[PDB]
Amino acid sequence: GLISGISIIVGTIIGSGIFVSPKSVLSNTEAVGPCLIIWAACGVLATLGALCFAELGTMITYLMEPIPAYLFSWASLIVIKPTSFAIICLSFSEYVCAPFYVGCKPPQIVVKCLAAAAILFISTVNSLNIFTAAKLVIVAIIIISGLVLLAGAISLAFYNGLWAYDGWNQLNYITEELRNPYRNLPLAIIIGIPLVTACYILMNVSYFTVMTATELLQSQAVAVTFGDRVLYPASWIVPLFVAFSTIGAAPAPAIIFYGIIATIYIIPGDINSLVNYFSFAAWLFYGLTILGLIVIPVLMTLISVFLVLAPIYLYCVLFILSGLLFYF
Repeated sequence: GLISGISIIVGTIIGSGIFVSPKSVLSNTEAVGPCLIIWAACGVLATLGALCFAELGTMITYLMEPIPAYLFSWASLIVIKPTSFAIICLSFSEYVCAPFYVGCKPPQIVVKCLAAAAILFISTVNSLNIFTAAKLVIVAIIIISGLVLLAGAISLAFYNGLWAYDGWNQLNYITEELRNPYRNLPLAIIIGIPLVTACYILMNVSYFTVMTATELLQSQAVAVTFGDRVLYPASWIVPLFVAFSTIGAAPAPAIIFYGIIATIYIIPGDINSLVNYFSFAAWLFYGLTILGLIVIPVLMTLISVFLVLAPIYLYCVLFILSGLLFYF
């Protein structure tokens, strides 16, 4: 009942963004303490957002909001779904060819063609539970193995930190068929998302006790370097499981259109230039969704407008704010 809903919520939240985010979130904070503080802030922000969506999605059942709705429909077809589809494939590419280049980083040409090949493969397969189980093993191993050896620039940290919390806005869509949403859906979020937040904090401190702060910047795949410095004899299980589960997390005309325009997103943009490109448009419409409810919400709105006006990206406002307004 309740534990099943909690497990389902945890499963759709812990994605392939916990071992890709720290490298980009430490390059902006340049510290360890502020990094964990930003991670906890992102966790509590995702918790509040999911708790608000649990009360906004079960009362109006695009469905939450004319022109704004059209913009959301237009943005979710170019810069939201295809961009997030390319980030998952870029994360899989930078992790399956990382052990091959031990001493030095992999070439940019190799990771792009390998990511493009991964895009065309799953787009063809989809046009015709094992991933979740293997994904939780790495998160459990890194946390457990981390404890046996233990005892402007502020807006980009939120963008990279909130990418790990991907799926907090679609929780009420797959949780209204379990039990009564009276005191079960808001209860499974107020203790389910913070449980992932504490899980992410316990996973981030496992990196700082093995490798120092300066080694995290020059490491594209932070999990493959943690797998050889702790589990030296068995070091191939980390880059294999996180890659076998990443490819799983990633309608014939809809899949083809989502795989064609996603290939042109990895050519001029790296894995870091796309997280701040997707989280910009995503949180822009998230703030409009919270603002639509008002017209927790007093804080969700004041923190969402700051996450958008602080970086102001130039190649994004002419696609979501100019592309459809000429069509409408």
